[PDB]
Amino acid sequence: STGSATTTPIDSLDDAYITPVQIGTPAQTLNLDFDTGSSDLWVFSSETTASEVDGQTIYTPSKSTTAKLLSGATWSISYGDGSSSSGDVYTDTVSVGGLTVTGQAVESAKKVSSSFTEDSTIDGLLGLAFSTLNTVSPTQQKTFFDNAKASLDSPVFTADLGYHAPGTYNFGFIDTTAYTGSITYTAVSTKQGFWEWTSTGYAVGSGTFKSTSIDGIADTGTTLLYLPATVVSAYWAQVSGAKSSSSVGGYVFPCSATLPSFTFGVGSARIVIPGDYIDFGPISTGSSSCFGGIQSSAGIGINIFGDVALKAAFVVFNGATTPTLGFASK
Repeated sequence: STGSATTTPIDSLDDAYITPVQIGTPAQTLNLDFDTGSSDLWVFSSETTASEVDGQTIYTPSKSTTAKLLSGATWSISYGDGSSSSGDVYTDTVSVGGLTVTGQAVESAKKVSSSFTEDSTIDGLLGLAFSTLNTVSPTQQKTFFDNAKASLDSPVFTADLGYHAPGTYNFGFIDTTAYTGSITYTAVSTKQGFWEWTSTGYAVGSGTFKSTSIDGIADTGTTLLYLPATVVSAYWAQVSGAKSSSSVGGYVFPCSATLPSFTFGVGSARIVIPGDYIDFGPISTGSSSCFGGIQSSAGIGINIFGDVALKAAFVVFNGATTPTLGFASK
């Protein structure tokens, strides 16, 4: 079996992407944030504190003839940005782009943090990291991809995120018309539960390539690219007027600037992030200071290849027995 679904930026900065998911019988379609950095499928629902819902589409398990409560199950999750949610659990039928899993754990939110409430375009998350991160207790639950893996023509999904444009998540096949050249594959460590790999280096603009190992995670659920302070400083040093601002929480730059590109290594291969992709716009409506899309990871604990990086490539999340990651230019 295979599945294929379009994913669409939620705003003009590509802060996140939403993908339509069918839950229950008859289908209830919700637009979820596919996150390779987490492993919970959770949705706004009929059980969510009413004050904390503001425009999202909710899932009503009582309207779904295939929904069954997972007795005793609960869940609570906190994300790297400080947001958080929690609630109880149903199993129900879930389909993505024609691909159907029966008995998927659909985690129903009783509580969401303000940031989720304030984002009326994201009805929940569908996590695609490794199931060892799933927060359901006392019985940990499997991700959508884990549940579907056996039935897929190939045990893989791919991420083809667009720059200011829709893109695609494919399950179970490689679309050889979606990229150029060849796919470079690279080793993955699952020991922290993430799609964790090691980039071979970077270059700034037309600068010479610097070979150095950069351990990090491929994470569709993070907007920006978070790298070590040395790398990030070398980049922003090439933008006149750029500076790191504690008040704003990161590197900012003159909105009048033309940004240089950033290249990251995948083995012997090279992925180029156009400079335009690093511009996340005024820090406030009307401001002439713009927020940078490459930021330091020194206050994270981990380097994050978020959408700023992943959307410059076609990305194969290979869930074979030995997981690997593959990157191609497009």
